[PDB]
Amino acid sequence: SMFMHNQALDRLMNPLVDQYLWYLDATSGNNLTFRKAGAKNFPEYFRNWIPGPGCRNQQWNKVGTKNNPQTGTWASANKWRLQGRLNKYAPGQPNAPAEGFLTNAGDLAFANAKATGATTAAGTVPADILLTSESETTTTNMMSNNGWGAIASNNQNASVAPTVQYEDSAHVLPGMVWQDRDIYLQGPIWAKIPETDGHFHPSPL
Amino acid sequence: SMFMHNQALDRLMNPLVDQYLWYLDATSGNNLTFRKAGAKNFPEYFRNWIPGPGCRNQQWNKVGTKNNPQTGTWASANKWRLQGRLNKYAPGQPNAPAEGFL
Amino acid sequence: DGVGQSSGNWHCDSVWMGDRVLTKSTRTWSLPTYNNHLYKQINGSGTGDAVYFGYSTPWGYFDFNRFHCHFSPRDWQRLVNNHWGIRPRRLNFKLFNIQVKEVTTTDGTKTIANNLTSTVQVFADTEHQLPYILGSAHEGCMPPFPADVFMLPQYGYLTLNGPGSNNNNLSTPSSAFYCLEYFPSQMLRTGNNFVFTYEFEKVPFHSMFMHNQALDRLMNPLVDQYLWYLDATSGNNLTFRKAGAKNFPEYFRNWIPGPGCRNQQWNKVGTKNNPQTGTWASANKWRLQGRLNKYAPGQPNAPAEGFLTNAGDLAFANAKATGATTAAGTVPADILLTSESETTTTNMMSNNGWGAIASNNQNASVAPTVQYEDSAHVLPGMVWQDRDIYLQGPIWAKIPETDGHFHPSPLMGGFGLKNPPPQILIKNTPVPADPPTQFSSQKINSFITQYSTGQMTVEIEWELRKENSKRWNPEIQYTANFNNSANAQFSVNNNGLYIEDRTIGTRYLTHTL
Amino acid sequence: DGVGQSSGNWHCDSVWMGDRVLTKSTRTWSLPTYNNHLYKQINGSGTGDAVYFGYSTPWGYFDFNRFHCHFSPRDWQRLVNNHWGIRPRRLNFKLFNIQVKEV
Amino acid sequence: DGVGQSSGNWHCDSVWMGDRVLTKSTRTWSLPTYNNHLYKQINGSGTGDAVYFGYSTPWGYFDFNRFHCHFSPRDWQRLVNNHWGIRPRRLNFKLFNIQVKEVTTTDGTKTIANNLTSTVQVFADTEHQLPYILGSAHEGCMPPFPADVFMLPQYGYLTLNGPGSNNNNLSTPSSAFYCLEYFPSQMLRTGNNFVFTYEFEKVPFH
Repeated sequence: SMFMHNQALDRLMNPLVDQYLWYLDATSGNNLTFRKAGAKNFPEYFRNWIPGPGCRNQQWNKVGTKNNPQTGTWASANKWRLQGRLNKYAPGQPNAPAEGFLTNAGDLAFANAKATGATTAAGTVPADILLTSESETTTTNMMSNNGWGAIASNNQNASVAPTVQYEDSAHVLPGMVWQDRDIYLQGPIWAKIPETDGHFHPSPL
Repeated sequence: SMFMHNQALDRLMNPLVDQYLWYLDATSGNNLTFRKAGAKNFPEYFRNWIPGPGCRNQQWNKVGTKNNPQTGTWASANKWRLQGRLNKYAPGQPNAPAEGFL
Repeated sequence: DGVGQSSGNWHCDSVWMGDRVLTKSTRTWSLPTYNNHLYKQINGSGTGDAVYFGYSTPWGYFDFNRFHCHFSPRDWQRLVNNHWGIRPRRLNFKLFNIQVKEVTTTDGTKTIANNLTSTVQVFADTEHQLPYILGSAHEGCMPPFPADVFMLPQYGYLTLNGPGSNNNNLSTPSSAFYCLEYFPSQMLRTGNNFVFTYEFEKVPFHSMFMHNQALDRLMNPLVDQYLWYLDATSGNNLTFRKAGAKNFPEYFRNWIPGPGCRNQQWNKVGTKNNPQTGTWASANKWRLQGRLNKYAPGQPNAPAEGFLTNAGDLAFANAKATGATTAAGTVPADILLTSESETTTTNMMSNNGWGAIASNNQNASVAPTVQYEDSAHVLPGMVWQDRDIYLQGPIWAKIPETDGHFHPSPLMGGFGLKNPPPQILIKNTPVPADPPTQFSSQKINSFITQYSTGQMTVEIEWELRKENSKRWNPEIQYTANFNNSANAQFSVNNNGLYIEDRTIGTRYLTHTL
Repeated sequence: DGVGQSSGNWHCDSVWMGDRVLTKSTRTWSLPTYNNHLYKQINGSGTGDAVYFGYSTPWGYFDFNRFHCHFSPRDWQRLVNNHWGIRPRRLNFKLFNIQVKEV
Repeated sequence: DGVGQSSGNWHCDSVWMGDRVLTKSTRTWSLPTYNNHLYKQINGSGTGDAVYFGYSTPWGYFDFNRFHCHFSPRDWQRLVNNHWGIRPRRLNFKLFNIQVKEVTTTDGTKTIANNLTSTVQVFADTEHQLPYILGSAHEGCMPPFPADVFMLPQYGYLTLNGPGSNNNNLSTPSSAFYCLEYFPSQMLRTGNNFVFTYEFEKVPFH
């Protein structure tokens, strides 16, 4: 798909008419109060689809003065392990970072012919390094700068308050949509799907 | 599908005959003790299939006197966020609540 | 035809022709009369995790499901060393040489006679309208060894229960009651015989190969990648490193290891383990309708070397083990363990979590941290192996009809089927005793005690995948043990008891990843 | 034919096709010998509202008359909720697998 | 066919025609149930010249091998005085008039009845895939004299043994176990009968 989306998921609707669906807004007063979804309050609407999977990833500001001075990023990277040995998890699902931030091997990066050797350094992202950005996908895919959402922490009664906890990672659920990572001019065209008894959405990361 | 199921997952089996599969029930006594799955103990059986996905959701009793007096339920809702802004997660996967709750 | 002439012949053999293999097997079975020709509901007591409501039935059923019914240990060796895959195609079922016998007890002695005019009645359920109890790995299958004679198991099912006051065993308005005489069965005297055929729908081959490479190890070691990453933040400036020069963890990869979850690991040495009088408290569990169930077996996640799990992988036993339990300082000699360690190249191991993840946002004054993920689930671009099929394991299972299912393969291993082989159900037709002369409208209480016996056969056409591999050096293959033993392996002992010495998986030959 | 081969098979089911429904049922029956193979007259005593004269017979008779012989409680539910009327048309009767035993 | 009619007739004779002679013989045999329908391994004890490892089988076998099964002492005299050589050519084998009987013991007495629906199952091994115990000059052949009734011998074989510590009777990884039900035999009630034919390859005259 060469196209960037024209709408966000949460923004798919007709703004001019309210939904016919009802929810419980307010418990106060020893009685239940049902509110009707509509009148330009978007977070409350019912929706058929939910944003794609992902996980958090440590974010490194492009300005060098604001970053924390680590002599290596291996300790802080997202990792997966196989046969008792740990491997950097790169690149993840196409989860865009915050504006003005980047990640450790979260997205592809290239270099000029001017860069020879194993390293380059500059006060900001070097002029030889060619960054890529998935920010075109933020309309569907999850961003990397925070978790996927909240969830109910505990059961309630009259004497205990309801609480919620935050989900840092997500996985595939029914009725969920996402974009695959983009192909660049300098990127690889294909890959071989390893022959295995199962694979899910077999597109190269 | 217009039908309601006739059986639970965990309840799919023949109750009259025990399985031929063995598991480790008891470690005590400095030796390993393997038990044979069967004799009407259902939780122990091996099964081919497992129940569907979901997540917890805050439950509100239909009786109004037992509920906690919140002037809004937005703070306690299940939410997913997109482009830095949070959205109620509704409706979730078809996960039934407790009887007498919503 | 008639009483004098036989209705069939004995076929047990195997025929290897090209890419097809055709197995035939026959056994001799014995069918009693269950429940005195009655249907009975069965139910538990009180509240708890095990509570049930169901019906026991005066019927019995043939189960050939398990593998080694269809294969001898030589045919299995011959199969798993030479081939990369197998799937079923057709099957053919027959009953013949039915004979029904009646029992009479005078004083304390039994005298068995032979009733020529009695019948048995049998049917197969093609449309799967009854509850399907196969694929649940029960007992009562064809024995491994052709000279054993076995007794058919009783048929029964159980259904929805409901929340009574102190009792969850109370039936629910939707609890179903199936009468098996409301099926159009077939009644068979001694002369006539029963047959039907079946055809499997297309399924993928089961992979008989172990992988030749790990995921993280797929690459050319001699040339570095062209991709760049941020190695070092120090010095108030960003430093990009180029992936390569024999540092593997840093490489970019297209694929990631499969899903799973941690599972408590129990050392095979008994002295090192913690003395728990039961493992139920420590097991991985999933819960349904408010009651908890052990989660077994999980996804094929191998444990550490020298460790095992609680119902994480399949386990079997000899014919020497009778009763519900065995114990030894180490894993008992009767217990037959299975191991998924062949899958560690893709699937996740059970001894630790799936990986780490970013804990927090950073700034100059706060250090970056990470947290560990104990469980994982399905993500795009992720690969795994399914659990292996053994010689003693189940062949198939029925995919429950539902609005959705993901990668529908049985967690015990097998071939998931939308339309599995039909259940086969059989009963002794009730013959009443002498009625009274004065009419009475009540049911007939007393019958003539009798049982039946005969022979069966199962002929399955298997499809299998040729092996073309150009690897120079030789491969691991299944071979008999090299010690001189008191009893030859997979053979009878002095007392005449057949013994499987160990389980055999199908994965020996390798394949590139 | 012969002693060795069966004379019939078990049919119990129901078939709903259009505006016809076709029910099949089978049972197993047991017949004694009544009256020691004799006919006997039977009669009451005295005068009253119940007084009778008749004959008891060394015979026995199949009676399928009642409804639920022919319908299961699900087939009945399925019948009475969906339809405004029913009438019979044809019937077919069979006996098979006779076997006689002496005491 | 059926229980009422016989499946064969009695043929015992000899026919001398030119340079061919054709012998027919029939006997009446009795087959028990060996090993309670079980396979059992059998083995010796200790070290010595006689040590063995094998299997006893719940089967039985017809052996006609020996000569005088096929020749009467007059036919033999008539043969050896008039001729310079003999070799076999073809053979024809048949079983018929099978009848199976069941035994019941009440107190200490036996009562033998006749089970019409029971079967026996028989096969011939054409490809010689089982261990071949004939030609070893055992007992259990057809008797010399046609009016004798004999009992069929039990089938069994023995296989490689191996050097355990004090025991050479210990099985070896290559010791073979043959299950005879893994052969496609033929099941016979009382009415039906069994037959096959065979043809010798050319051998020199004796």
